[PDB]
Amino acid sequence: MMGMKETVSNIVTSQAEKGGVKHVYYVACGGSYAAFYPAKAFLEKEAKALTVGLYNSGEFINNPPVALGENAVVVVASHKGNTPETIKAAEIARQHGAPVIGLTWIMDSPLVAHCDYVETYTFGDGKDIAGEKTMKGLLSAVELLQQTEGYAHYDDFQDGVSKINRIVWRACEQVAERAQAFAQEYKDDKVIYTVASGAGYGAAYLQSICIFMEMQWIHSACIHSGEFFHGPFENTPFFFQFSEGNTRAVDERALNFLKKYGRRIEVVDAAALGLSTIKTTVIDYFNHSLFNNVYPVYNRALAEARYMWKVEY
Amino acid sequence: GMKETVSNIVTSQAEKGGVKHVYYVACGGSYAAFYPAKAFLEKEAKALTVGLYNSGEFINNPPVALGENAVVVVASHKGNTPETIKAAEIARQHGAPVIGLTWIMDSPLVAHCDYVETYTFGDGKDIAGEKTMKGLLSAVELLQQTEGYAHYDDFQDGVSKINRIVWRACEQVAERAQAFAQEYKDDKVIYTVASGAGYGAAYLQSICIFMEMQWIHSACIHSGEFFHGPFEITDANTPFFFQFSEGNTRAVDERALNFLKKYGRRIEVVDAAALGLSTIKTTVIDYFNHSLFNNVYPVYNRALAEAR
Repeated sequence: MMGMKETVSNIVTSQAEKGGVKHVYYVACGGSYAAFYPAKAFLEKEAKALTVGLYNSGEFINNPPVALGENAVVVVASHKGNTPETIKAAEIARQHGAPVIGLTWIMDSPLVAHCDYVETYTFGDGKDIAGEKTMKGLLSAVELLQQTEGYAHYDDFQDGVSKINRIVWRACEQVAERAQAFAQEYKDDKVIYTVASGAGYGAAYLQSICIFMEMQWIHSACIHSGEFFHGPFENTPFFFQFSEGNTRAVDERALNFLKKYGRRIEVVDAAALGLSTIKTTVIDYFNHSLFNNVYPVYNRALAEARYMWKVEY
Repeated sequence: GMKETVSNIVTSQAEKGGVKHVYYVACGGSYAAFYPAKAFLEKEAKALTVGLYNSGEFINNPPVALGENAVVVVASHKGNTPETIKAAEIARQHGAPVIGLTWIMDSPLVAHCDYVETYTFGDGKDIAGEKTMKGLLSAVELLQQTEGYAHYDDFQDGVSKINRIVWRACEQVAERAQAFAQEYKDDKVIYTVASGAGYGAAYLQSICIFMEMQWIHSACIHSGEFFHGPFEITDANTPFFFQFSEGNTRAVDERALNFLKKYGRRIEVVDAAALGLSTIKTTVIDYFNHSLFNNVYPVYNRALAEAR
């Protein structure tokens, strides 16, 4: 909704006399780091005069970019608003004169004292996807772009935000039966690989981790689809995220390659889960929200079918 | 010279609005070889953008900034990788000058680029001129010849020292690598740990342990991401190959190393500080971790293949 739009115009206004916004930095740890992958992929694809950088909090605070200053905006995210590195990150940005936006569920958290602006997001079961953390990240990018250089697909993006909640809740319904089978076939497999490309790749990275948290044997690789174009194919099975949008052809090629070597593949296809009502101008950017919110159906069924590391959302 | 190549590009593009975007595009080994170039531009540049792309992702979803104000650096060892050739074609179609990096000067790749730079390869190679260092030199020249780079001479000092550093280092670790090869011949997986500009070296060493061991392709673990659990500490008792870097991310590495010791894990520590990297000035030392680690691992990996 209207929070991000207003935050960003505040920033645009405030920095206009100092040469404007030229750099965006997404800084987080844990699951928040993966969840900003769509925003980076957006600005890399769509911007001509905005740099984007995606940083682990620890990297950021020990090795801040030279361009960190009054022409930069820093978006940080911490679920509980208590992540020391992320807090320092916000601190270091303010010391350099960069406006900071914080994403948190907790408005009273220590993080809030170190951000010029705070945006919150929906969370938990039956959340409205349109306002989820990943979507606020992306909306920061789309507004920063819209309000500095213009974004030709702004309306199509809002259309997409208006459709994604219903798409996602219907899709969780649609995969319940299949989720059952899935957990039958895979409950004994010790390791599983995930495969993805494009703006949704972060969601497959997180799925890799949910798996390791379940198996507790070896942290799986998350493999980029583009590694399955050519032989040689260098019995672990594959959880395949089949994207909609401009990297669908990369994924299709990879799936065909995996089929040819007779591998075991669980395919989750955005095209078959209702994502295709979102226009092709912007659909790239909604794979994450889809996959990230459908993989729980599969994970719960995997857990029902047979070291406690508390993850950072 | 990468210097003359970049000079020629800055010349040709000045009328078109100049160079504002750098794209590194490759697959596999080549992709991770460009990680330091990415880290360098992200750290040091104020005007230039930098993007590191898998070839198949680049040709299927090219950025709208691909254009007359972009320079594309592709790399293909043999110069035949179709996706990498396609990437060069797509860039040329958009008016982006292309620099090709290849070992084979006639290869097909050369025909699809505006400029071709080669690098040293194989046993007995000069590290100053290897693939990663040519990647980095493209970035240092692109920065220096558009915006100015404050530490250009310190970097060139660095380049003049790195070869001797690596050769000495590889002789220095030879004994310990023998030992190590005993203790580790019976583990189908070992993890790698790293951070900062030389993280690509750890990614490549993960591929090389998958190459040698072949059981499971295991995570390359960004040092930062242990205190944001889960942490890869389970019954499997997977050992750790630890890259202890010098420069701005040494502190992140040290904190990761301490963590693993608290879980009494089995850790082979390769420390840049004990391998002589510190003659390079601290202003540029971050960018030479990769060339050190990428070239010391073979000593260990060769002695693993030995005791097997």
